[PDB]
Amino acid sequence: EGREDPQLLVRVRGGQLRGIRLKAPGGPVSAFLGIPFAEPPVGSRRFMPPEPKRPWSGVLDATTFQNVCYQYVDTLYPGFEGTEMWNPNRELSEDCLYLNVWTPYPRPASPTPVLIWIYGGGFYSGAASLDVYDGRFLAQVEGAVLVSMNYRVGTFGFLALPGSREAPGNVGLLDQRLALQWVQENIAAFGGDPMSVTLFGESAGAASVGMHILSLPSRSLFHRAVLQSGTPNGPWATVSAGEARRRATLLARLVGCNDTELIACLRTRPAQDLVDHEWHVLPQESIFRFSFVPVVDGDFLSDTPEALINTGDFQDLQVLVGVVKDEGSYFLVYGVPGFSKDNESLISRAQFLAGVRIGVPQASDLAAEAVVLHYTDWLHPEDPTHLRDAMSAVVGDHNVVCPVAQLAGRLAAQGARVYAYIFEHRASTLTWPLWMGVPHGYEIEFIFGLPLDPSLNYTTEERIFAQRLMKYWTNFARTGDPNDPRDSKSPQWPPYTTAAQQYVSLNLKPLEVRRGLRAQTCAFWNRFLPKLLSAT
Ligand SMILES: *[C@@H]1O[C@H](CO)[C@@H](O)[C@H](O)[C@H]1NC(C)=O
Ligand SMILES: *[C@@H]1O[C@H](CO)[C@@H](O)[C@H](O)[C@H]1NC(C)=O
Repeated sequence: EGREDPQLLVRVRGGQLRGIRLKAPGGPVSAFLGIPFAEPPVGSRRFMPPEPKRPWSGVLDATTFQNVCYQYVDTLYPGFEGTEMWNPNRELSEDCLYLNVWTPYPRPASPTPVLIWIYGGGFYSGAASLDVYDGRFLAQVEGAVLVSMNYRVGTFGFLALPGSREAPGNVGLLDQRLALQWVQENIAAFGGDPMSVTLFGESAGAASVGMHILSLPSRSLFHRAVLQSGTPNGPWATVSAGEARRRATLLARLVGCNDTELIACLRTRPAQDLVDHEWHVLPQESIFRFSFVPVVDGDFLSDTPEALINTGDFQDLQVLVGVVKDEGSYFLVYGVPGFSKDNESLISRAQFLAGVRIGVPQASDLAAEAVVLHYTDWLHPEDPTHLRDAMSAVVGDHNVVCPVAQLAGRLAAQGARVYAYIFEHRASTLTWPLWMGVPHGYEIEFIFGLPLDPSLNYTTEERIFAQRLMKYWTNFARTGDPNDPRDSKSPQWPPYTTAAQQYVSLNLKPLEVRRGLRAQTCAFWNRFLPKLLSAT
């Protein structure tokens, strides 16, 4: 060193790092990108739980985002920003277990509360390096310490032969957990407070956060959790051990393959062979269903998340949870006939019934009849616009809104302090059609404060709105409460309770308190459907 910038050299358990001074709108931030955190889970290590990064010598350069975990790359709409923005933006590799830290510049004087972001992408895609996960705005404007990590997705992260030694399952969750430990051990070197760690995540990121809550060894690694548009409970976020074994041995067959020999063979396949077949192992034609997800192994997850949230004590827990206005619309273009981004997607009643068998793949004929009956508007049963929106609502309600509603309810009933929102603002810069409303994933760019970036063409009220969201999120990280102690009456954001079931609306207008999270309809999905399904 010597001519280097003195505010960018930091030491962590594995060695010395050199970070980078980054420009944010209102001033500079410190960034430490591509910090190892684990031994490259390649070769004989594929499908295996991660081992801690062996210490290096010299100064590790931490000025750029590292590899993105090997994954399927989306090409439904080549060149279209709306899809490309979620695509990998660094080389795909199995050597991908790296994490990133953003902090104020110079780094904080006192210990600062830490936010840990866990990306979503259905457990088959994702990266902590995407522009919408840029932690520099939260670091500069809120003085937060923001951390985000890569974890293995798809087969690499979730293929399981439960019981086995060489593919125990859930290793992607283990990847996340090791980064949590890493933060405990090392974040003090950046001015972070290991005693104020808040998890937040979206979609499969939210379901991930949720599983850390329900898994003892993770519980000591963080203090508060934010779950955006996802839950550990619900139809897509986990598979039984039987079903995971089924999918693993089927995929093994499709690529050309006693657990040990099976896995040993899989370990000799190019990573792209695994990706090319991972979608061919699903039981039914489906949307919002992913081949390789967290498995109920009786280990990381001691029981189903349903059983765990039903019988757990969450006195210690403060949680923020929410959903967007149109959770389901995004997935319709990815496998429901009639639906496209290039037209208004007005569908027929026939395409609706067909769409329901796809979005509720596990339903008997009677179950599918119930759904179609519930969602049909009997004043206008054949109206193409209503059917289009009912289809979107079916998918949204079954997968997110009702699992979220049920999650808030059980956690509040059992000690947790829970805050709940519905995010209702459609970004002015959105490239998906209007019929999709506010799709899944589109609050993220507001929470991370992207609209503060002059060159982004957000409106001024969008910029002010982003500052509010950043405030709510960072206050909650700081205190377990979204509300500003200073700022009095905006109005206040009330905890969610079984009694009153209040949540707030997040949009350009001020906080408005509403009651009941699709209460009537969630009773269908959460109380009736299960019983109907178990009697058919
Ligand atoms: C929109 O496009 C899809 C796929 O190309 C097609 O199946 C559907 O019928 C179209 N919808 C309308 C309203 O024309
Ligand atoms: C913002 O608007 C300007 C003016 O039309 C345009 O030149 C620029 O490319 C826009 N930026 C983005 C990425 O939307």
